[PDB]
Amino acid sequence: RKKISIIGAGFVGSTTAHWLAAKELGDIVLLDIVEGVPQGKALDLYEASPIEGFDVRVTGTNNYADTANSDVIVVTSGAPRKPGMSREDLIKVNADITRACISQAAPLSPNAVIIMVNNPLDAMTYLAAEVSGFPKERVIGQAGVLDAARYRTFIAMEAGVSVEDVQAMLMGGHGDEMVPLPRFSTISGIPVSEFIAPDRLAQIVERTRKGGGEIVNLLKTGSAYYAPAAATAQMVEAVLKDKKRVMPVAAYLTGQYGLNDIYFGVPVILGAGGVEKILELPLNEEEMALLNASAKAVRATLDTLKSL
Amino acid sequence: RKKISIIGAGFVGSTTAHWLAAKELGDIVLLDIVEGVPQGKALDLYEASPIEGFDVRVTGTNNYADTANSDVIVVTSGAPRKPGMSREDLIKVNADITRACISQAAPLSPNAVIIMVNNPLDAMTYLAAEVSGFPKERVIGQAGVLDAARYRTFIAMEAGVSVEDVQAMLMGGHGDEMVPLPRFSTISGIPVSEFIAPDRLAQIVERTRKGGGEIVNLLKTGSAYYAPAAATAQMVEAVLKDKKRVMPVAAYLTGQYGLNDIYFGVPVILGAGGVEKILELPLNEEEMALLNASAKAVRATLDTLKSL
Amino acid sequence: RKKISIIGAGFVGSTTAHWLAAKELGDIVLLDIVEGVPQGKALDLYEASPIEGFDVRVTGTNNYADTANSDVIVVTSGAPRKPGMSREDLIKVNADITRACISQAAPLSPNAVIIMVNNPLDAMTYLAAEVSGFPKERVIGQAGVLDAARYRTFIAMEAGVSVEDVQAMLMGGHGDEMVPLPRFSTISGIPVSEFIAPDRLAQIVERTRKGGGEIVNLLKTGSAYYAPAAATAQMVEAVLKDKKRVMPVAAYLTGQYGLNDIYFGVPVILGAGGVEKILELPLNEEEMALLNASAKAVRATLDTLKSL
Amino acid sequence: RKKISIIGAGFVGSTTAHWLAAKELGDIVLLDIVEGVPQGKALDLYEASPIEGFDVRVTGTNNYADTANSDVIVVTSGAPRKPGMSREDLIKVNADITRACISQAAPLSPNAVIIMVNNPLDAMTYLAAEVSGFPKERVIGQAGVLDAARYRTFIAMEAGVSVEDVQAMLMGGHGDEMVPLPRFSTISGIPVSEFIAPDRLAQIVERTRKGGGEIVNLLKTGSAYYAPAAATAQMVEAVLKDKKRVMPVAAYLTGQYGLNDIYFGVPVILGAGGVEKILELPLNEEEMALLNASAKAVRATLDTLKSL
Ligand SMILES: NC(=O)c1ccc[n+]([C@@H]2O[C@H](COP(=O)([O-])OP(=O)(O)OC[C@H]3O[C@@H](n4cnc5c(N)ncnc54)[C@H](O)[C@@H]3O)[C@@H](O)[C@H]2O)c1
Ligand SMILES: NC(=O)c1ccc[n+]([C@@H]2O[C@H](COP(=O)([O-])OP(=O)(O)OC[C@H]3O[C@@H](n4cnc5c(N)ncnc54)[C@H](O)[C@@H]3O)[C@@H](O)[C@H]2O)c1
Ligand SMILES: NC(=O)c1ccc[n+]([C@@H]2O[C@H](COP(=O)([O-])OP(=O)(O)OC[C@H]3O[C@@H](n4cnc5c(N)ncnc54)[C@H](O)[C@@H]3O)[C@@H](O)[C@H]2O)c1
Ligand SMILES: NC(=O)c1ccc[n+]([C@@H]2O[C@H](COP(=O)([O-])OP(=O)(O)OC[C@H]3O[C@@H](n4cnc5c(N)ncnc54)[C@H](O)[C@@H]3O)[C@@H](O)[C@H]2O)c1
Ligand SMILES: O=C(O)/C=C\C(=O)O
Ligand SMILES: O=C(O)/C=C\C(=O)O
Ligand SMILES: O=C(O)/C=C\C(=O)O
Ligand SMILES: O=C(O)/C=C\C(=O)O
Repeated sequence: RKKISIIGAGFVGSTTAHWLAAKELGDIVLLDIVEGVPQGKALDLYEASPIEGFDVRVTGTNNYADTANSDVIVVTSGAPRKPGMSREDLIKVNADITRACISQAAPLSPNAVIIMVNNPLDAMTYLAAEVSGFPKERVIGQAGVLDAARYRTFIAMEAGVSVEDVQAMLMGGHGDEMVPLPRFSTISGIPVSEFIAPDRLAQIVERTRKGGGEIVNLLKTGSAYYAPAAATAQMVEAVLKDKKRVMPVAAYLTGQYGLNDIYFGVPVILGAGGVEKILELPLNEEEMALLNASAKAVRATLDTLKSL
Repeated sequence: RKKISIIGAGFVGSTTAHWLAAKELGDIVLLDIVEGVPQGKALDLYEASPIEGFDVRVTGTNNYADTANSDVIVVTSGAPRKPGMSREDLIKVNADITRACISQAAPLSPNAVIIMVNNPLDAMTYLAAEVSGFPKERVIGQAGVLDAARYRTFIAMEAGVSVEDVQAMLMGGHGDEMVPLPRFSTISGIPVSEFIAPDRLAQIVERTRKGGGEIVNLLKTGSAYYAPAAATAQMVEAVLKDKKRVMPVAAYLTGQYGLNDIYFGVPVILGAGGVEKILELPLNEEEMALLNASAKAVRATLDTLKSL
Repeated sequence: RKKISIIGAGFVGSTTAHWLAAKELGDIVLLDIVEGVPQGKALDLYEASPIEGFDVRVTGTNNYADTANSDVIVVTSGAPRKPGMSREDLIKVNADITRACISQAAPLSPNAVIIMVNNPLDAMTYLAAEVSGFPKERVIGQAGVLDAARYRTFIAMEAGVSVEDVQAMLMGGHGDEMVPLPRFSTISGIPVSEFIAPDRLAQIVERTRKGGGEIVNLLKTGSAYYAPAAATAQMVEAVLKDKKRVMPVAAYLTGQYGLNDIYFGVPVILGAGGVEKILELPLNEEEMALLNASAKAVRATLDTLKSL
Repeated sequence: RKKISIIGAGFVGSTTAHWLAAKELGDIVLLDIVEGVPQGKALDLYEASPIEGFDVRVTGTNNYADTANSDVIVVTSGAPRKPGMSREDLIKVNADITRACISQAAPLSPNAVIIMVNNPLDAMTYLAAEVSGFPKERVIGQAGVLDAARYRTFIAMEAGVSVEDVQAMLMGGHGDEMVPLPRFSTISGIPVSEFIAPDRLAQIVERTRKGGGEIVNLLKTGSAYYAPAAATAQMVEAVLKDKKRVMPVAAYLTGQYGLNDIYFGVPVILGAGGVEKILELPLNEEEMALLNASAKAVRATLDTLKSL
């Protein structure tokens, strides 16, 4: 069977194990720094297997040796934000955690595809690629799938249609300057502008950018995990099943969109080899302007990163 | 449980029972004019239930009384074409069969949504609405979902991407003058023209229009059933689960696109109440020209219909 | 669509919503007394729908009016236990909570099947039946499905076989005195005693009885929720899809197994009408002695309850 | 991705592809000797993928070279029987077909697990093992899963319970002499004898034995394929996902049940390595007498085979 290791067994990591288990994609290893917690969550989920009918070994551990030879490594060990904070405010604590986790896991699974989740996403993904030394196509960050999912959900709710018929591309860094692309969003191939008024669509674009913060303010003691885990699981599935999915993920740019040496949310074809192709869309002046402002925000986090 | 009756237990009807059973949407009644055949197919499929794990009663019958109080009626009793024929060539034989089936089933399930499949689709759907006297929104024809699925498949194959990320709208009568709409087709919200060259996309549009005939010429003894059944099942699912799907189905027009008193392949929101809304797309001159040529072909079949 | 209301949006409640949404069984209403929490978890789960592909309306609320006319009501509002604590220790606190919830929800959904989860399970289910005034067969408690799932997981691990081929019955109150039944345990119809030696099987039985405590000790801050939620969801599903599942649940007894006027873990047929029939197994002397011991335990908590 | 080759694109073969595609287990290659037929069914099934949402490459062919390096090979190229005919009557025709297929496919996929379906099952599986020269544990026949499924369906119908809670073992050759085992039949761990009276259970056992004939008489033009295909697919799945399923299949015996040098229906653990272990049930006098009768039947066909 395929092997998937999830580093960090908190809200997002455990929920990610849940989505993956139900899919019977492969055996799962939940690792954490806290003793007992990952073992308990993995056993609890494993005990659900006879009810749901999936044959997947789910095991909790505190030892990186158990993650050896994984096909995919998911990183969800970062600290989450609380109300009033930005994802960037977590960069110091999480840079340390990320370096720690990647330095230990990466060497044990040299052929794995690493999927970063820790925030600030784009910067943490860059760090992981550096600490691991893995081919850039095998180190990606999850962010766009979740952001576009929030957008797609708001459209479905607004238009009163099935979430199964809404598609949307969203680019940029996983933050406030995120760039949802209405012009690149459709319902069964039909432009969303044909279903929703411009002013209303504008409010949806804004709600999408502040979507993470909306949940943080509701939960008050933590951030989102159901959709984030689903998004991560979808990317894991893309790799394990070599589905060649077209989705936005933080990938390493070498000139696309006029950007070099940076991890940025861009449309890619994701498969068994990780990022198999970075797509270069014909954005207009307004879109490019928003994208550049996003690339600037991301570069800003990378500059903070290098000063740590 | 919900009840679904499938009139005509041949290739498309039985395959449709298969797709539906696996979804555990409701009990299924397979009716046919031939004795034994529907009973055998329904029992064979029912015996697969312990293996797959679905609890759905699947029963074969030769008596319309068994289809009483169905939530959805699927009609697949028409004769299929052989190599060298057009769907229109079946209108005489199938007009009789359709009238026969609808006159018997419709009265027994007054609250059902009828989904026609018999070819020529648009004309047979018009006939069914007339013979049944049901509210027009509850009498629809399956055709666009299948046509757009063939198109979406060719795009996925051509672009080398996941079929899960391809969306496409296709309009018109279910025939040679069918109108696939490249401008209304995307991959994760991105126009298909960004993935495929115009000349290649043109060949795909053509293959889509002649897609049914392609299979007929390969099988030689019959026509397609796997995709047609999937398409039909998806529409059944849309109604039973009130999913508000946006898909192209033959619906009754009263002025949309400048067309009145005709069943034509158009984009609709499909739910528990059947067609809950007919969408009017801003087609350009070239598209409207193709659509009108299609509306003309359909009107031609309706004129043949009235002379029977 | 069917409507499911979950009272108590904590670990089990929210996780049950997750399992339920993935099955697209109906719209879900997550209610809690803490403001924002349910709204946040519901929105988060909702935003995952475009990724997973399920059309389910998940709404969080602090108002019981929103639960009106539900097909099923799940009660997961009770306080969980902390390490070194027995489920019975929660009786006073959870009796007040359970009473408050049932009294506000029952009147608004008179035709609903109530599934209790709050511990001590058996006594809370009884309290629910008494507060709702509902037909006894429409007020049941989840416990046996979870306990049996743990038991099945253990034997699957021990024997090295698929969890899909392991079934087992388990009876009694949800506590240390529960009674797993090895004699009524099989692997593809074959007695488990053929796969696991008596000594090891005895250990598995003991682990099952202490299974809940095992998780609480590992997590230290709370109790299990992945399997507990999957169990609750399988019961909700049995009801909504009228599957006629044969499973152990807490049902009201009037003489079965020689027990009367008590909610106790017994095998039943679960369907749209709730408990449609209580099965009466031919237990031997060994098993009955265990069952009677468990009954005395449940009776004791019932005595504590009636005296609160 | 995993690769599955189906030799014989008829009713069972094509239907197996359908069940397999829906599970997204791997790419499927449908091979047939008749030109166009496999290509047509494959394309048709492929065109259904955008509707169902599975990324599976289904290719039809008339060239064995395309089956090279498959993980699993399904053999469904045998001629089916017509009413008033026994499965044994197909031995000469199907021996030539089976021989021709195996000799061309085996060499190209030396690491594959071969699953025989052609009737007479037991004798064809033996012939396959002898022609391929493969390890006996990697050449098995489908029969018991189907027979047991029918038996389980009947008891589910009779008892009025979910097909998900019914398990049963069945042994022996795939024919009139097959041996269902009521003693090794349970409903959620409870003996079926507790649900169905002896007289009725005896009728169910008889129906199971004649189950295949029942379908052939109803269809008149061919034999079953929905359950047969689901059975074959569950076995393919057990192998590809290394599930360790406990199921009856035709395996090579070297003394188990006192039988040697014969492929016979026995319970096994099925996983990535094929038959990983043959279970030896403690059968009583009644059961062994039946098993020995069945063994003599299979041996007889084996005698006919070796003398062809
Ligand atoms: N779209 C996205 O990219 C996205 C979405 C949601 C959350 N996130 C981010 O993901 C991270 C996880 O969020 P969460 O809510 O699951 O948090 P959490 O606090 O629930 O879980 C993090 C887990 O990591 C563990 N941990 C800490 N240091 C570790 C180390 N060195 N090694 C192994 N495990 C360690 C903790 O003990 C904890 O169980 C946060 O940084 C959050 O902001 C990103
Ligand atoms: N996209 C579409 O709309 C679409 C796709 C595929 C096929 N079709 C059409 O659907 C029909 C069915 O195709 P098929 O391949 O399943 O054909 P088929 O010949 O396999 O099956 C038709 C079944 O109808 C039964 N039948 C005939 N008269 C009947 C009557 N009066 N009452 C009840 N049953 C009766 C037959 O006995 C037969 O079993 C054809 O007309 C075909 O062209 C439409
Ligand atoms: N029967 C079983 O098999 C089983 C399995 C697991 C847990 N349980 C029990 O289920 C209960 C819930 O466990 P948990 O881990 O989810 O706990 P939790 O503390 O995470 O969640 C309980 C939720 O109830 C809410 N709540 C409290 N009073 C309320 C009221 N009056 N109305 C509405 N909501 C209210 C809280 O605010 C909280 O969100 C516990 O009593 C636990 O012991 C039973
Ligand atoms: N073991 C079971 O439980 C079970 C269940 C059902 C059917 N069967 C048996 O399975 C076989 C297939 O049944 P069916 O209903 O699908 O039959 P079918 O006639 O529909 O299909 C057989 C296919 O094999 C093809 N074929 C013939 N010779 C070939 C060769 N040399 N190479 C490649 N393809 C070749 C045919 O052209 C045809 O498409 C029969 O022998 C039947 O008795 C076994
Ligand atoms: O807002 C957060 O902190 C986490 C969810 C996200 O990254 O969108
Ligand atoms: O071509 C046919 O006759 C049937 C398939 C379709 O209607 O596309
Ligand atoms: O032990 C607990 O408190 C919860 C899980 C269970 O009831 O098994
Ligand atoms: O009876 C037949 O020929 C095929 C079905 C089976 O083998 O059961």
